[PDB]
Amino acid sequence: EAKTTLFCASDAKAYEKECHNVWATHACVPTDPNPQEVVLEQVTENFNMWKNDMVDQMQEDVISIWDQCLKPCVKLTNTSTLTQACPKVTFDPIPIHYCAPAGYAILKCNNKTFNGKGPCNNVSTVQCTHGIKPVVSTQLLLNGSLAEEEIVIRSKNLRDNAKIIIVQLQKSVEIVCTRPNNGDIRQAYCQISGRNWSEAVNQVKKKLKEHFPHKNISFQSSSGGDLEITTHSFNCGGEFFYCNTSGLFQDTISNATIMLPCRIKQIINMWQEVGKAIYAPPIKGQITCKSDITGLLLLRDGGDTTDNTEIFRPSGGDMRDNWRSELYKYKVVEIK
Ligand SMILES: *[C@@H]1O[C@H](CO)[C@@H](O[C@@H]2O[C@H](CO)[C@@H](O[C@@H]3O[C@H](CO[C@H]4O[C@H](CO)[C@@H](O)[C@H](O)[C@@H]4O)[C@@H](O)[C@H](O[C@H]4O[C@H](CO)[C@@H](O)[C@H](O)[C@@H]4O)[C@@H]3O)[C@H](O)[C@H]2NC(C)=O)[C@H](O)[C@H]1NC(C)=O
Ligand SMILES: *[C@@H]1O[C@H](CO)[C@@H](O)[C@H](O)[C@H]1NC(C)=O
Ligand SMILES: *[C@@H]1O[C@H](CO)[C@@H](O)[C@H](O)[C@H]1NC(C)=O
Ligand SMILES: *[C@@H]1O[C@H](CO)[C@@H](O)[C@H](O)[C@H]1NC(C)=O
Ligand SMILES: *[C@@H]1O[C@H](CO)[C@@H](O)[C@H](O)[C@H]1NC(C)=O
Ligand SMILES: *[C@@H]1O[C@H](CO)[C@@H](O)[C@H](O)[C@H]1NC(C)=O
Repeated sequence: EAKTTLFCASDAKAYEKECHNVWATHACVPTDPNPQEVVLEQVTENFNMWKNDMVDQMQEDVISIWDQCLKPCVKLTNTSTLTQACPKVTFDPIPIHYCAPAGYAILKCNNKTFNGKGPCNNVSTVQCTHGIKPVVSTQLLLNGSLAEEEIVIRSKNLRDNAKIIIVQLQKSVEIVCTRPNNGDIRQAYCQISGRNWSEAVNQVKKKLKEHFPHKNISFQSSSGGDLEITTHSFNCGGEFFYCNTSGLFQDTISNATIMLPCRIKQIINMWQEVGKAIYAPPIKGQITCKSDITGLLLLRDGGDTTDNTEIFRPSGGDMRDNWRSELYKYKVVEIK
């Protein structure tokens, strides 16, 4: 159980102008062409997704990616003002693998319902993690991995309402967000199957109810905070989308097609550090991301629930939680 400096590996192509590729060609080595996995027999190891230095390293790398790929024109902090060249770039996240250096291995939990904190009974050793897209978002976790058997609820302590709940879905729900070619260059929309979304919500609700027996599970919109957190926010092709999810986080959801209104914003509250980053107006043309919703970030309301209802609202903002949603099954160990 030691802290070491992981290295990254990817399939980035040197000819590719896409920024994640450009960053990874310099920062990472090539993906392991022949990866070996060794099942450890009759072995139990403790994992803690909430105290895992792998998360802090990924955070540093995504910050480094965004420093190259999403350079704001103006960056404001309470101690600083920066004005700089801010060219548009080609942006589409690629998978990144995190790898143990010599004298260290990465243990991988293979229990398919492991909650991320406690003993794992089916462990194997790997050199590198599977490829993980560094997708930055709030509310909905996009383009990540699915739970194999059932929905998994992950929290440092479910009884602490202040702690984020990471939900991992078993079945993904598609979301297509589009700023059409064109009147209002900042208006966009997402389309999602209400049938599929509603089924996901119902399954997540049933899993939550197992931890709050005799309580009715309600989903509601965020109580307040920055727009990054009160909307589903993500970057699509270099543009910052803010998508209203009032249609999603409700107790009555239609089985028809749901349309979410979105805005593209130039002024964003940064996740990397406290401050504002100001970007140039959106590129021309159709901007579209079709993504798989593979998880949720939820916060449960605190206080006496007079109604016998537990209320859950979408949340996010600390992108370490995004990385935890993928790194929960891994831990770095010193071989000897
Ligand atoms: C979640 O994950 C999904 C994928 O799993 C992401 O969706 C992908 O988004 C990328 C880019 O945003 C898509 O790739 C782009 O596709 C464009 C069209 O591709 C079709 O048409 C071309 C041309 O005929 C075919 O060759 C191709 O096979 C497809 O049939 C391309 O035009 C793009 O390439 C262009 O720009 C690049 C920039 O580097 C240039 O190098 C190229 O020369 C070219 O000009 C690009 O390849 C991809 O298709 C999407 N996948 C799916 C399944 O939709 C989501 O964006 C992601 N969500 C988030 C939030 O990150
Ligand atoms: C800037 O903000 C941080 C916390 O966000 C605070 O600790 C620091 O004192 C602030 N500095 C100034 C000059 O306001
Ligand atoms: C995986 O570990 C969890 C947590 O103890 C346990 O409930 C479950 O039975 C385990 N699954 C298997 C297949 O051993
Ligand atoms: C729901 O998901 C299934 C597969 O996951 C897909 O075939 C179907 O088209 C989706 N429903 C809608 C309305 O898009
Ligand atoms: C989302 O849209 C609903 C209905 O138009 C509105 O009441 C709510 O204030 C919006 N939320 C955000 C964060 O835009
Ligand atoms: C969708 O919901 C309506 C009622 O709101 C119902 O009549 C219809 O059968 C449902 N469709 C499916 C495929 O479940």
